[PDB]
This record gives sequence, C-alpha cells and structure tokens, in this order.
Amino acid sequence: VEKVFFVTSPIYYVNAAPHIGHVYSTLITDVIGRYHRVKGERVFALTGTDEHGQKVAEAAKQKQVSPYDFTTAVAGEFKKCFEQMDYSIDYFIRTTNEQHKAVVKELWTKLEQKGDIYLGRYEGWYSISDESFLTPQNITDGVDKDGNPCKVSLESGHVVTWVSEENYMFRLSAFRERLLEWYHANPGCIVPEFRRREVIRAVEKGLPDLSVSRARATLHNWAIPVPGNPDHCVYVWLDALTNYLTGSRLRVDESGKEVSLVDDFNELERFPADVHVIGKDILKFHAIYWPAFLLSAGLPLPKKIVAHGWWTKFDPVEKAEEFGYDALKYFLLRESGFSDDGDYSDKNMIARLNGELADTLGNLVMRCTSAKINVNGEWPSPAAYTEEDESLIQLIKDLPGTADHYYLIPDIQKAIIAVFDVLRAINAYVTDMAPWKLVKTDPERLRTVLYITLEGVRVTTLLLSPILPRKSVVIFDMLGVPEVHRKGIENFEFGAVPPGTRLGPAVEVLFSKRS
Ligand code: MET
Repeated sequence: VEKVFFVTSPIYYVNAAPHIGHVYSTLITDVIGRYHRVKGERVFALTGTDEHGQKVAEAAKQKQVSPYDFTTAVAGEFKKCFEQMDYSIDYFIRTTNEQHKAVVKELWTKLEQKGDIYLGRYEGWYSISDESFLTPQNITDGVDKDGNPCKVSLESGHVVTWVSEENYMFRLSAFRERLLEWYHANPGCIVPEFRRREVIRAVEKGLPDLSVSRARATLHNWAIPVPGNPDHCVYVWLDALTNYLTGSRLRVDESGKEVSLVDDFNELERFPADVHVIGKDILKFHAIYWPAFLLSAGLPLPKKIVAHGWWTKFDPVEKAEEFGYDALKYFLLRESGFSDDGDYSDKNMIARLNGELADTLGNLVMRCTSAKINVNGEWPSPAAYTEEDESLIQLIKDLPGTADHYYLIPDIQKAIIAVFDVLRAINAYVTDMAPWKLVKTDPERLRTVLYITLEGVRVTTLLLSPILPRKSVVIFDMLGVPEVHRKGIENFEFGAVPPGTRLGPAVEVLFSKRS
C-alpha cells in the first residue's frame, strides 16, 4: 500500500506541567516523522493531551479550579512547550474534543454490538496515578506523600486502593490466542525485542477480562458517558487509546485547527499507525488492550510499537536556551537507547557537544568551506580516484541504506552512530590528505579531496537533518546545496550535487565549544 506514514506520541496526562519525559517521547515521534518526510513520503505526526479521569480531576480539586479550566490551561502549557521545542507535529489532539468523544462512542458501540462488552464487577487493586488495574502479585508494602503504612504498585511505586464496582467489562480473555498469533506472525511489531518477549510471556500466562467503565461518582463526573447508560463513564484508557483513531479521521487546516471528522478512516489513508512511540510504562495498554479492541471492532492493527527506556509520567527549554535546541535533541537521542542507563550530566552534554558536534561535524564543515582550502568557493570537479579515495566513497554510498534500516526499526541512536562513524572516517581522510598543503603542491589532487569531503558532509548532513533540523539548513546553506537536493531518496545517492555549484556566503560558528 501507498499510504500516509502515520506516527504518534502518547497523549500526556494533564495533572502536571510538561517535563522532559513528554518532551522526549514527542521528540522521537517528531524525528521519525521528519525522517519519512526527508525520504519524500506523506506524513501525519500526532501528539496531544489526555484530560479525563480520576487523576486529572483530583489534580484540579487540589488546585481549587474546575476540571475544564485546569485541563484547558495545562493543555496550553503543553502546546507552548512543543512550539518552543521546534517540533513539526501535524496535529495536537485533546480528549475533551467533541469529535474525539464521538469516535469513542462509535467504537464503544461497535464493541458492544460484537458481544465483546458485558456488565460485570471488578473487585481488585487499582493505581489512580497509572489509571491501571493491578492483580495482587503486582503490589507490595510502602508509604504515601505523608508516610503512613499503605500498599503500592510494583510497576510504579504509586499508591494503590481497593475498588469494588459494578463495571462494564471487555472480554479481553477471548483475545489471547489471536494476540499471540499477531505477535508471532509479525516479530518486529514490538520494539525492542526484549519488550516484545515481555509482552508475549504475559499474554501466555493468561488474560483477565478488562474493566472498561467506572461509576460516574468515582471519576468526579470528569469522563465520557457510556452510550445508553449515563450512570457509567468510559475508562480513561479506552478513551485515551482511541485518540489514535480519532486523529486518523480529522481533516486539519494550514494552521492546525481540526475542521471535519470523516466517517471512514480509509478516506485519509492514515490508520493504522505505522509507529506508536511510547514509554516503557504504558506497554501493556498499547500491545495487549489496544490490539484487542481493534480485533474486536474489525479494525487494522498498528505495524510497530516502539517503547523507549524512559518513563512517560531538568527543564528542557532552559537547557536548550543554554546549549542550543538541535544540540539538546542530538544529546537526548544519542545518549540513550532502549535502557535507562545513560548519563545526562552537564559534563557529558558538554563532552558530546564539543567532541562530536563541534570537533567532528562542525570542524569538518568549516574545513571544506574555508577560503584557505576551498579557494574558488565552489564544488570542484574531481580528478581520478585513489584506492583510499574509493574506500571513503564506499562508506558514503553505504551510509544511506544502513541509516535507513536503523530509522525504520526504529533505533535512532544507531542511525546517529552510523552517520558519525562516516564523519569520523571523513575527518581521518582529511587529516591524511592534508588538503591545506595541497593548495600549493598539487591543485589537481585537492579537487578530488575537496569534492569527496563536501559530498560526504552533504550526505551525512541529509541523514542527520531529522536530528538537527535547524543546523542542517545552516550547513546546506554554507555548502550552497540547492533546496531541491535537501530531500528525496534521489539525493541520498553519491554525486547528486554537481561540480560548479557555488558555496553560500560567509559571515560565524556552527556549534561553539564550552568550558
Ligand atoms: C494512549 S497514550 C496515554 C498515555 C497516558 N495518558 C500517560 O500519560 O501515560
């Protein structure tokens, strides 16, 4: 199928202000989106806020404001944050939106008509902070915000409470075999692989039915009513997960306001998601519940769920103002793969800013554009190639395919490492050929050295443009790369910018080192 590449972040609870967690998740969503745009594909990237439920209403009660005022305010803080971080998200969704609620009711009704929702009881533990049902084996002893003796979640260490309610139940138990078929048939559907193994183990152990409504009193009436039963409200997670479906059905104008909700998801060619970006703490909701609902409704399943090492639930805008926006994005994407084992100190931030961005990339951009070395201020025409020239060229030609596979996994840290390996190689080659000497001794040779250098800088910069969107534009301007050559798989190929291309005007640092 030729469809719109549909990439999502989770929608974030509005009990608290935006923070690094949310910023991180949306950054990954943004980068994936950007990579596919650079590739030349149609892209719809989605982010947003999760505004209903017990947790949000209780956060609004603490602040002595109405849930409507509170959620609207906090949503605005998330919107301002994501504008400031310089993302390129196509739409920001809110679960308070009327069109979203329509879709929730449609979906609810569909599940009901298939006999997959019945009236039942849930008697068990529940974390209000995670909005998660827990069995007794996922709880242990602990303390609260004061220090009294209570029970807590093994998942998250938040306080749990016993709940005994008549609830609408979804027949999740009936989807165990079909979920297991899905996991085995599509062995890259959950990334990384060890989290895929976690999910499969859990589903193999057995699946209880899932409570999908709560009594309206318990939610402080801050929730979507169940169709044809106003004493019950729809479970915040069914309401939340459905944002992806809603998003896939909203037509959106040139300034990002929703204007129309289509009946059939196929009209916009977005659903199902190609990638759901999530934190590790919401894996079960996305890999177990969400597909079970979709199977029940006869809707298509997402292709990939990528679960990163961070939790979903250190001020980024402050650090971006201190070290640069692109540099901060580079650091977060480079420093952490799929575990929490990463060093986010100012020491390490500066180490990578100076080491990799300034000395490796920045230096190299200045070398191939400086008037000392590139005297004609143009892309020269190469002479014949030595075997050492060819070895570097081979690396540059192989890089797009290698990075493409990493971005598609998706493993953004590995994509960056691949590019920088080539950058290190190019630097080694330059040091070796010493082109500063060649301006005097051997002009014919310098043409070849300089051309290869420029073209390596271009190709690496193209593949880095989803990570450093602003700086990539600065680099391409210095190199004098025409706009048409700054995207499209065509321009991943070696030799795309012809010799004779004039460099851009000089002024002037790309990344400046710090103490
Ligand atoms: C369907 S994604 C919902 C994520 C949840 N609101 C959270 O903050 O973790």
